[PDB]
Amino acid sequence: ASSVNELENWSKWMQPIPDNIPLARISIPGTHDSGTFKLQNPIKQVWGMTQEYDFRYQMDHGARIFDIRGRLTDDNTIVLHHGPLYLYVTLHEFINEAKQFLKDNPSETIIMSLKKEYEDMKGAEGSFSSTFEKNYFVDPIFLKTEGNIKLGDARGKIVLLKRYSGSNESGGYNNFYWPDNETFTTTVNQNVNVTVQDKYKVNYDEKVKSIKDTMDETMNNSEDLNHLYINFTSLSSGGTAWNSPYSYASSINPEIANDIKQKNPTRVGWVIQDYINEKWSPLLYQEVIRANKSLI
Ligand SMILES: [Zn+2]
Ligand SMILES: [Zn+2]
Ligand SMILES: [Zn+2]
Ligand SMILES: [Zn+2]
Repeated sequence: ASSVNELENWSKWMQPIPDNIPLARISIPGTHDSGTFKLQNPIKQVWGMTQEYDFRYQMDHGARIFDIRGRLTDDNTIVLHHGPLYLYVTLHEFINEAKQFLKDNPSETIIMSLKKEYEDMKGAEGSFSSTFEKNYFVDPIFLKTEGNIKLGDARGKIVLLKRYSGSNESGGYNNFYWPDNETFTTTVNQNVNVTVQDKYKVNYDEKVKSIKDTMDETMNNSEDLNHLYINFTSLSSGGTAWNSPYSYASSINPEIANDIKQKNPTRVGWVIQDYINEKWSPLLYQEVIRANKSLI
C-alpha cells in the first residue's frame, strides 16, 4: 500500500517510507528558528523573524525538523527566545502543537532541536537541562532510545536533537561539539557520522556556495545510512530590508529548490530553511521531500 505519490501528502509524507530507514538517511525539511512567527515590531522582525506562519502550518507543509531556541525562567519553564527577545511562544506551546500533529498524523515523527538561547532567569530551581528533563522530557511523547534512530521507532513521537549540555536522560541524538559559523564533521550516537553546514553569518555568495557544496556531497553519498547531513539554508540578518532573513530566503529557497529539481537526486539531507511558505517556486521543502522517492 506504499507508492511514491504518497510522498505528495505533505501532512503524511513519511507514511510510505519503510520503518527500517534511519532518519539520518531520509531527506527531511526543517525550519530555522521555528518560533519567531509572532514577532510584530518591524525592528524585531528585520533582525530576528525567520518564519511567517505557526508550527502547525509548518508541519502541514512538510516540515519535520524544528529549531527551538529557549530560555529557562523563574517559573521552571522554558520559553522561546531570539537572543534577549522573548518570542511570545513557549516550549510547551511547541510540544502541544507537535502532539496534535502526531495524533492527527501518526505515521510521522517530529525532530526537535533544543538549544539554550539566553541566560537562565534568576530564581529557577534547577538548570536548563534538568528542568527540561523533569518537566518536559518525561512525557511519553519523547522517544527515549538512541543509536541510528529508525523511522519505525520514531513514528508518533518527538525525537530530540540536543544542542545543550548537561543531559542526564537517554533519548534522541546526543549533544556534540558545534563550532560557530562553520561547516564541520563529527560523530554523535556512537555510530553516526555527522556533517553540518551552519555558516549563519558569512557573505551571501559564500552561503549559497556552502549549501550547494554540502548538498553535492550528500547527493553523491546516498547509500551511507549512518551519516547525518544537516544543511542550513538560513542566513543571519544584516539589519536592513535588503539583507534580512526574508530577503535572503526569497532567492536562496528557489535557487536550492531548483538544484534538487534539476538534478533529481536520491538524497539531499536535512535541509533547515527560513520562511517556509508557498510564495516562491519551486518550493524547497517539497523538492526535499520528493528526494525520498527511491526509498519507497
Ligand atoms: Zn514567575
Ligand atoms: Zn501557538
Ligand atoms: Zn559517512
Ligand atoms: Zn500553503
